Amino acid sequence: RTLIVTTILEEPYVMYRKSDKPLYGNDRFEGYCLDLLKELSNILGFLYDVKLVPDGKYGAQNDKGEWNGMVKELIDHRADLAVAPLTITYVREKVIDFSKPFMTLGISILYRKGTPIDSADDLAKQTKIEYGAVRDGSTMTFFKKSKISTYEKMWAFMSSRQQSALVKNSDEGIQRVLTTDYALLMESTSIEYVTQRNCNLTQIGGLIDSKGYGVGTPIGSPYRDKITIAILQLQEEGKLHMMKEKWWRGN
Amino acid sequence: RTLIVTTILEEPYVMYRKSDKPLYGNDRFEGYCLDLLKELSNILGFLYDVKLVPDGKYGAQNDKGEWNGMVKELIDHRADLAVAPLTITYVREKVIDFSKPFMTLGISILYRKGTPIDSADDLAKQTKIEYGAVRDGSTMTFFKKSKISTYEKMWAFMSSRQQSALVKNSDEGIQRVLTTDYALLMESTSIEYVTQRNCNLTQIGGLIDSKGYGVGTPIGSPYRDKITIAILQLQEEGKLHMMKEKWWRGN
Ligand SMILES: Cc1cn(C[C@H](N)C(=O)O)c(=O)n(Cc2ccsc2C(=O)O)c1=O
Ligand SMILES: Cc1cn(C[C@H](N)C(=O)O)c(=O)n(Cc2ccsc2C(=O)O)c1=O
Ligand SMILES: [Br-]
Repeated sequence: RTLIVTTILEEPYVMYRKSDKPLYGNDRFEGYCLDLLKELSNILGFLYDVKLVPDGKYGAQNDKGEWNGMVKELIDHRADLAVAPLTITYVREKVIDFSKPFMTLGISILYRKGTPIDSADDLAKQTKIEYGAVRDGSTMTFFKKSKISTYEKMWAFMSSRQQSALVKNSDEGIQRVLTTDYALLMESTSIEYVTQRNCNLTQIGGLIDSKGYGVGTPIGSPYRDKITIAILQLQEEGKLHMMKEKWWRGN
Repeated sequence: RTLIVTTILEEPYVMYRKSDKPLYGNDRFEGYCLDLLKELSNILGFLYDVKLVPDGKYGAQNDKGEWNGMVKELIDHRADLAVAPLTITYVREKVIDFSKPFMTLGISILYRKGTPIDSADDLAKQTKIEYGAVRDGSTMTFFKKSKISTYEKMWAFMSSRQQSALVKNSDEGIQRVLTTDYALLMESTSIEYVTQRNCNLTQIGGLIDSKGYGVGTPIGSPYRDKITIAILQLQEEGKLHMMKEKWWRGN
């Protein structure tokens, strides 16, 4: 069985290689997730074929309980594995299985260096410095659903200054940080990626929530536990660390 | 079925309550893991009986491939679950199953506030400041097995200054930090716990490795996936955050 692997274009996890060389199949891609998949394929001994998810989505549910994205590919048995920056969540675990996480992360703060600011509590109580998140993204939703008083304050501040504090995407938010007095709340993984490439920018404080990216499989898949095993081996042998450094390290 | 839960005395996860009131069974204990277990017991609907592991050990293997600690309790079917600060590792996954992690952590640096020191790379290249770990503990072993050049340098420095840099236990190491020019490499969870209670001490840099604590079960247990589900619900609903703050927050 050649395993069909669903994934999604997302830098630096999955990208088309910058080459016009005759590269076919899996060879057309590169990135953290491609390196992970090679390691998994060597530990477990499976052949695989990478297929980008046709609708370009991660996976969310509608009211009929209909799914889309990589999640739907697994539900329909069109893919055997999903290897992507795909968050392990309660709702998704209802319909697919996940390996244990190959990467842990959480919401954090992107801001300029040299400022007395040290946490979200420092941002919350003031207003001279604007702070927000990408509109309708995982980070905005966390704040909106939060019942922790300090994040409740941060939300009301975002949603009131709605038109200005909530950016359209990460690019815009990053632009806003460099060009004005603004702090972007985003996934720690993304922040590390930007800070490595922008010496004017830095991460503020620690992690605001916690979640992991895991390899998705259909419910009952005999590969899920094997992939957890392989992930633990890679972590313990320092290979996940080097794979992250390979793709994250900047100039 | 009343589930038998193995666990281990370890502050602030599991402690005897400071009371001479007539408390029996599970009521004799308190701590993060007791609160987690109550939440799990309410989400899943199970009765349980907490039993401290008789040999007081987490779980390690000997040459005959014989295990001890909470791991051995699960292997022998004397316990249905292990709920403790028990790290999910490749070797243990060979003999027991684990839920996904309820807490993520990694090795980090405990040091005084106000010093220009910002990471392990800052410690590695110098020698005016001693730095080490608890002798024969998980953190020492990581450095000893490491193939990352910068941690290879940190190890040779520890193992040469062996008699002085490698402390006997966390208490001693913490004492060494407060009373001399020394930095202790220890689990981030433990560091946060100390820093909350010692305003003279602080965490340096980020996480050096990554691992999680999970609930252990025998291989094949029908409770493992249910516990992962409950854990994700608790995380997403901010309950793991509040349980951690309850036990970690200092004066
Ligand atoms: C790499 C990556 C994947 N994903 C998809 C997400 N992990 C998922 O599984 O649906 C994501 O939401 N963000 C964060 C994000 C993207 C647009 S807004 C936003 C946020 O953090 O709010 C990412 O950075
Ligand atoms: C709470 C806790 C559990 N454990 C046990 C460990 N999680 C295990 O699963 O065996 C541990 O090794 N440390 C760290 C530790 C203890 C003595 S030395 C040391 C270290 O970090 O080297 C802890 O702080
Ligand atoms: Br799992």
